[PDB]
Amino acid sequence: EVQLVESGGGLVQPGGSLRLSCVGSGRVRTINTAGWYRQAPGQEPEFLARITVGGTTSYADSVKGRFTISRDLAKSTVYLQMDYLKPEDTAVYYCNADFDFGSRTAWGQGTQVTVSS
Ligand SMILES: CCOP(=S)(OCC)Oc1cnc2ccccc2n1
Repeated sequence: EVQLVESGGGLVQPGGSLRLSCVGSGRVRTINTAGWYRQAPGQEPEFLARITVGGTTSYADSVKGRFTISRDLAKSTVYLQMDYLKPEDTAVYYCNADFDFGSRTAWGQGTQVTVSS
């Protein structure tokens, strides 16, 4: 059993920046990969980034050069550094973790990011 808790969203102006946290608890030593997803109003959830235990990162075209995913194994936390923020980045951001040799998956509760004014 792995649980994920998110924090760090909020309201920011276009051009601002935010860091989102994804704190994992439970059998975190079985986690294989972690990823960040977002769900815009009225849209399917969308893959954003992915990171392995070793630190290899993968990104979608929509956030390449603007968002950064990292992980701190000492704290069981995965971060999403959201920079160069556009109004189109307004969404609920979700983190996930694949564990037990990628057989199971856990999701965070989501955190709202609003880019306005
Ligand atoms: C949401 C938290 O994700 P992370 S930092 O994994 C990102 C891939 O979880 C952890 C934490 N400790 C670990 C120790 C050994 C092996 C894997 C671990 N994964």
